[PDB]
Amino acid sequence: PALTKSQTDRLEVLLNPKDESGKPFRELESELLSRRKKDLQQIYAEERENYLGKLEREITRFFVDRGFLEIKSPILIPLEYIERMGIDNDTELSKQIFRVDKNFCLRPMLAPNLYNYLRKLDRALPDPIKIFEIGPCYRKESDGKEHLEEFTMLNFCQMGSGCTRENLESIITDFLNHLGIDFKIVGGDTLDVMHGDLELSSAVVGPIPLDREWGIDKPWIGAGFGLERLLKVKHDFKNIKRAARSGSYYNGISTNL
Amino acid sequence: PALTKSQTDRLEVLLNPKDESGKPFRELESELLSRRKKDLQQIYAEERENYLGKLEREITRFFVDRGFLEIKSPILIPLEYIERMGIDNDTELSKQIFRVDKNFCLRPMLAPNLYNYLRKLDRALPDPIKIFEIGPCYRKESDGKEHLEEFTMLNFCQMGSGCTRENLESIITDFLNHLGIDFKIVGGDTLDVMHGDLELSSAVVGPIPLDREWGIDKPWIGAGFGLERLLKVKHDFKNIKRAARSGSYYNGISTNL
Ligand SMILES: Nc1ncnc2c1ncn2[C@@H]1O[C@H](COP(=O)(O)OP(=O)(O)NP(=O)(O)O)[C@@H](O)[C@H]1O
Ligand SMILES: Nc1ncnc2c1ncn2[C@@H]1O[C@H](COP(=O)(O)OP(=O)(O)NP(=O)(O)O)[C@@H](O)[C@H]1O
Ligand SMILES: CC(C)(C)OC(=O)NCCCC[C@H](N)C(=O)O
Ligand SMILES: CC(C)(C)OC(=O)NCCCC[C@H](N)C(=O)O
Ligand SMILES: [Mg+2]
Ligand SMILES: [Mg+2]
Ligand SMILES: [Mg+2]
Ligand SMILES: [Mg+2]
Repeated sequence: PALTKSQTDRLEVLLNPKDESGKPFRELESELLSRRKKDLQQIYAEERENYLGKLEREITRFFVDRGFLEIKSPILIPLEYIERMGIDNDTELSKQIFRVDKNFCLRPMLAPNLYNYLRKLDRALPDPIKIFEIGPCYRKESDGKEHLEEFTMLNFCQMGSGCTRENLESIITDFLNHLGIDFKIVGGDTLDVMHGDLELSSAVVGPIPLDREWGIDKPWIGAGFGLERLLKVKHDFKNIKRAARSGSYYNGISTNL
Repeated sequence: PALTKSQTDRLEVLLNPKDESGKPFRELESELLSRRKKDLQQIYAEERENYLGKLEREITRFFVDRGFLEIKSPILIPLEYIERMGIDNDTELSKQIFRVDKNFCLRPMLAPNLYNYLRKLDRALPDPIKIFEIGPCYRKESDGKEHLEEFTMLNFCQMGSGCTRENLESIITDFLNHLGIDFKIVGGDTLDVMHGDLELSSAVVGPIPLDREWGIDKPWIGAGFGLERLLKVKHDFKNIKRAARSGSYYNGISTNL
């Protein structure tokens, strides 16, 4: 008669935001099953593009058109970069690092590599230097509703001329308005782009003391966004896992049919 | 008078395939330096796209237009997948795995995830099932002229109808001809796509015994290509490192100016 918690969980997996009690579990499940196969079949026939990939390409076109240089840096970076990022056994991050071998780890952020690119490009390109990168990042997490251990990050930044908070907020605003994501900006000067109680991004207006360790000596602005969180808001997924790289979902549809 | 080996190495770093002795090192280096800044400045003004990223997008459009489903699976996979891929302490791969924690490792290939997608999608999509994925892979290597420890792989495959060697070679041929890469196909049936003595890809025509461990029971074809190797051939880089994710090069130009 009444659906068990476990049965409800299974139904929620097959449930899509677009869908609209009483009937038995087997009926409800068969209904949802035929629907997802249908959605999957539609993707396969018409678009065939992966949400995460499609988003990355959409973000790339956005910044490339706005004068930012597309960067693809190593995902596997030296542990030494962590220490130099000011990540000591005093911050939360220190306990979220996935170590590899004895000298490396999985980048928990894009900052270090972008820092290097800013210093190096400054010697070859005209002010201001504008770069961005979209790629995998890794952190050990306790949560699983707004956090993934393997997520995708977007970090763009400008160094030199025009690096003001107003300009930064202008970029943030044009970006999210372009993607159709509702947000509110709240807040070296630091800002947080929020959607409800979900943190979409953290932005900072430099210069900041840490800049010196990386050979940076000019003002700059920048923000980092989690692609899965943007996907979560846009497609209204209730759980961040439906947007993550995985073998359990495809464009938010359960592959366990 | 004569350039030292070390000076030659430095010049080669700044050297591009398009360029055309006697003069002193400082002169030669200053000449090359102004040239690279120029190239970099041109990229920044006109295109702004990263080679590796641009290639991925070009590969994606290719297969998407040809009916293949774009997949983005986890880069950090379970070690159990390695064992199930038939990778024992009998093969070379067993010694090339980058372990993470006690139960995970960095995917040294895309096979396991794609295997799962084939089994699952088979229950929802019409035959044949066509999928592909482009993403980072990791292997410990002794070489550094044709091997990277962090490289990018493309693996496409079709399961069900039309899975013949002829069709496989046809896909391979249209693909490389599209990218403008010279090659020769040589060779469960297995093929190697070569460029000189450089292995561009390994393709296999199933079914193969390993299929059973993953719940696969239909014929299939597929090939895996290294994106950095394709870039190496296309842009004529002498060293694979100029195409790799890095902080030392950008679209093959040295960032150490
Ligand atoms: N574990 C994660 N899973 C998914 N996205 C993440 C994760 N960690 C960070 N992000 C995204 O990356 C953005 C910038 O990173 P960062 O500012 O370090 O996040 P945080 O401050 O760790 N956020 P949070 O853990 O939710 O309090 C965050 O605002 C998120 O959009
Ligand atoms: N270490 C690497 N660096 C760059 N590309 C690689 C690397 N390993 C494999 N690839 C690419 O991935 C393709 C398919 O993988 P695989 O067939 O396992 O390579 P392999 O057989 O290990 N090739 P090789 O190591 O040169 O003899 C190879 O043909 C290369 O194009
Ligand atoms: C200075 C630092 C590391 C905080 O930020 C950068 O160097 N670059 C981009 C910053 C993006 C905001 C925030 N640092 C993030 O992790 O997303
Ligand atoms: C069966 C197996 C694992 C060898 O291949 C696949 O399951 N899928 C794609 C194969 C691509 C060729 C080769 N396996 C490679 O690693 O590129
Ligand atoms: Mg956190
Ligand atoms: Mg934050
Ligand atoms: Mg090998
Ligand atoms: Mg091979």
